[PDB]
Amino acid sequence: CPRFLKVKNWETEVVLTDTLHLKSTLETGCTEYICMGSIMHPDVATKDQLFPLAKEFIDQYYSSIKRFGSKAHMERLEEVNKEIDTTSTYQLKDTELIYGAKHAWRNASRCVGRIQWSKLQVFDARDCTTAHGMFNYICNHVKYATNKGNLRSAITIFPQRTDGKHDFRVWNSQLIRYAGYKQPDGSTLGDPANVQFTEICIQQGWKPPRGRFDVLPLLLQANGNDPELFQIPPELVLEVPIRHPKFEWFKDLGLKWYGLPAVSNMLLEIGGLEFSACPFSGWYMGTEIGVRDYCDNSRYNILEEVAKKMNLDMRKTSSLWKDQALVEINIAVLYSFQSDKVTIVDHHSATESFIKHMENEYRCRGGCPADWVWIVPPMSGSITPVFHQEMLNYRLTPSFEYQPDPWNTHVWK
Amino acid sequence: RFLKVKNWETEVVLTDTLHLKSTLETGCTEYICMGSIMHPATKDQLFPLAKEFIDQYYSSIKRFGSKAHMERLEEVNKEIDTTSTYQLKDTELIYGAKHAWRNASRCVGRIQWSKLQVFDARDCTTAHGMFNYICNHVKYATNKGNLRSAITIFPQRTDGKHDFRVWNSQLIRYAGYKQPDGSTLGDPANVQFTEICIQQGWKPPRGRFDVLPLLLQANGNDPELFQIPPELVLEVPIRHPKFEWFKDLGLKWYGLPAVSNMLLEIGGLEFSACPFSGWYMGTEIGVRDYCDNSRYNILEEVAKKMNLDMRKTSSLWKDQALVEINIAVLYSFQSDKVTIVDHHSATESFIKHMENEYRCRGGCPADWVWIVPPMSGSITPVFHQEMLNYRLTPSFEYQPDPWNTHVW
Ligand code: HEM
Ligand code: HEM
Ligand SMILES: Cc1cc(N)nc(CCc2cc(F)cc(CC[C@@H]3C[C@H](F)CN3C)c2)c1
Ligand SMILES: Cc1cc(N)nc(CCc2cc(F)cc(CC[C@@H]3C[C@H](F)CN3C)c2)c1
Ligand SMILES: C[C@H](O)[C@H](O)[C@H]1CNc2nc(N)[nH]c(=O)c2N1
Ligand SMILES: C[C@H](O)[C@H](O)[C@H]1CNc2nc(N)[nH]c(=O)c2N1
Ligand SMILES: [Zn+2]
Repeated sequence: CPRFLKVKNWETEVVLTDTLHLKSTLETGCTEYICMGSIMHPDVATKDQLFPLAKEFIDQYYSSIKRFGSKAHMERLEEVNKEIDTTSTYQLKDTELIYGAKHAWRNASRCVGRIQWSKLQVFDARDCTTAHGMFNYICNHVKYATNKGNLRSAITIFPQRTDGKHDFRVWNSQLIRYAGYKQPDGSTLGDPANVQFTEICIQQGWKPPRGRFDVLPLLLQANGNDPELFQIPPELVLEVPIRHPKFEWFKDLGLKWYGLPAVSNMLLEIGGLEFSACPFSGWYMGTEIGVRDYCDNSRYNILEEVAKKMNLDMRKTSSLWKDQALVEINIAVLYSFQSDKVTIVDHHSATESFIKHMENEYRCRGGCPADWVWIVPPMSGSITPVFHQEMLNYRLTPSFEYQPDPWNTHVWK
Repeated sequence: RFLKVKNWETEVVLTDTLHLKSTLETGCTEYICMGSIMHPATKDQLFPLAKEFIDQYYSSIKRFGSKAHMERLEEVNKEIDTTSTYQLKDTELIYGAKHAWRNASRCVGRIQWSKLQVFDARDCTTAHGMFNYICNHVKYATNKGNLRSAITIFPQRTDGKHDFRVWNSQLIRYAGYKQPDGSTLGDPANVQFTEICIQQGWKPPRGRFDVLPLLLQANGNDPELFQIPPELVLEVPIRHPKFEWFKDLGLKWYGLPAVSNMLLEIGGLEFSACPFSGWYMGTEIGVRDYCDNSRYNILEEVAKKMNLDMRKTSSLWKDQALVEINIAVLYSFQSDKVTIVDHHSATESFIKHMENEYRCRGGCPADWVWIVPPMSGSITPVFHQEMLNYRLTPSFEYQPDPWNTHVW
């Protein structure tokens, strides 16, 4: 690879220079002949594989604290090396854990919210042993991050992987999600994205309310044991009823959403260590709710019912009735969250912040990995400043990664 | 190896085998993806490129290995020997031009690819000749509003010193003027080209919708100015089906989108002047050609006349105004019987095209970054469509602006 890569902004003509890509680690999926940039997703590590991965991370940490090559740096290297030799693994210090988690976010090429990356509250849950203890940690996480509507980003980090047979997992994809119920007639009640997980919960003993907005229980696996169900205390689940500043009939749709987006199915890799349970949360960009959660056809799919109440012509697509209704839905979502003093960011503000963040990273870090396909919002893309911004995508470590769904791999006891 | 693409809305999986037939670079590597970067001969190089193209042409007409195929290969071989180049047959020229469109990974309009009218202008020698061919193209493609895809192919590059170039980026564009008080009258994308026309003797009317002259370079000579006869330039006044004040904005656009600055590569030959045209997707006018900050930038006025609260972005006043502008554009073209497609219909057609291509061809190279419309992305079917991007030839390529290379 060449040592400098240039990215241009075609709206502003600003040209930036990336050198950070020289530190990229794993693969993108692309090759010289094919680009897989729109592909969504393109038995543990041995002693020999772990040594270089740990040294690389330790070097990076000590370089970040301006202590590279110091006595403490060399001692930490040797202590890690000894520990890998005699135990086939090692343990991160709390400082390294915190640094690692913040940098996995800083490195998340698909995240538009990264201007916030250094303000992450990291909860160390590596002393957890049981699913009840996981539940306690997750409740405290949710209560802290929710903060009565003044949301704070947070991550809770459960014990790392050992042999792969003792994994901690949150079986939920997000901590807070609504159930979906497949009906005998083919229709779906609630959130259609969640039918499979909902059926699993019912098999594990969940008694479903069978409603439109039923918060799913947590399904929590500790130390490789079978997962266990826990109901989140409903007073910890902050929710926002959706109304519209102009359309009085919009409240009659009976819509609401929860305030806290919290991803719980990803894997945090730090120094070759694998944290298979690391729920993290921030706050919503409006379009995540208003465009996707409500208007995706395979989701709540309310565009038609909003358009009908707006009395648009729905017989020609060229009336753009869908686009009109989509904007009004996203107006209502932002207005409902702001009126209830629950933190939310519109896509204009978020993308402008991300451009400012990206420019600072280029100037201070030598680059900023970004996945344009994900960074550009799902509505009004070209009137946001990221649409015109060329981006380089590459994988830095520490990182968040996808992992298989645990019901596909779990060996039931 | 076979590759799969999933649509996450329908869960349809397609299997791509066609990418195995690509040879040019994408710009990405195993470690860096450049999927959102806009821009990432001799005898000895030519014959393999010619052989490959002849091979795929005689394979496309089910006469691979025929006597006609062998003789064509020998004919081309001898011709590169004695002249350092060769000439395409008419049938080959048409095949290569349709397939360059078919292979254009950034084009959502490719369902039409095999209905392309190909105008052979390889006998052209002067800018007056180019002007004639271009007027005939414009008149044919416009067709009184029933727009027809077309491409006009001028002589191929020879020694790089005698290139044919259309200096305009599009055949029909409005001028942009650097206003002394700071801003820009007309179209701000074309300010530089507008000044080169004035520098070449063009008398600007200095309006908001002044059609630029053609600036045409034949055989490497200095380019020459021509005015497209105005009866050939179909325009649409933009009005709105419900907002009666919208027509008072004074806006109009031309009906014919016609790219004139790209290079057509066929069998190793380079056609540096190959203007091609189709019809508009409405967002091309109404999102980009009006609302880009570096373009006409009329969102504020529309939102103003709509009495929208513009004090904070979270009112989404920009998004509301954007939709109404695009409603008006579609309404206007349709009301004037000028061919236009909305981004919902266009992306539907492209998904159908993709399925067609995977079944008959083994894949379809597609550039998600460019295929997804610049507004309402995820309520179109292409947003949820995984795509593989790879470079097949014949192809359209970018080239440098002539005013950076030409010696006067
Ligand atoms: C603080 C406010 C935040 C905002 C506004 C935000 C915004 C977003 C958005 C809009 C996406 C794309 C969502 C989608 O379409 O699925 C995303 C993805 C992502 N975010 Fe952030 N995020 C925030 C916080 C965080 C935090 C705290 C972390 C981790 C420490 C994080 C890590 C990620 C990752 C890994 C992805 C990729 C998700 C995937 O590939 O499925 N984000 N973010
Ligand atoms: C017939 C109706 C057509 C429609 C609706 C259409 C639509 C589009 C759109 C929306 C783009 C995005 C480009 C941009 O945003 O600037 C595009 C790109 C492109 N189109 Fe099509 N197109 C059509 C016809 C054609 C024809 C006839 C050709 C060639 C024979 C062609 C070749 C291309 C190429 C090469 C690009 C890539 C341009 C670039 O890389 O800058 N298109 N098309
Ligand atoms: C920490 C964080 C903050 C934030 N703001 N976002 C995320 C992204 C992950 C995510 C979490 C979530 F709780 C809901 C969605 C949106 C729902 C779905 C997911 C699918 F991609 C289509 N919809 C957009 C996406 C993470
Ligand atoms: C043959 C053809 C048909 C069609 N429908 N489209 C194209 C795409 C190229 C293009 C040509 C054109 F004559 C006007 C635009 C307006 C778009 C503008 C250009 C600028 F880069 C920012 N906008 C996106 C774009 C080609
Ligand atoms: C940075 C990015 O590559 C650039 O803005 C691209 C993005 N996608 C696009 N898509 C289309 N259809 N047209 C464009 O001009 C662009 N510009
Ligand atoms: C096929 C395509 O990769 C897929 O629809 C992606 C596109 N971009 C996205 N961008 C975001 N932010 N979130 C998504 O879920 C997706 N989905
Ligand atoms: Zn790529």
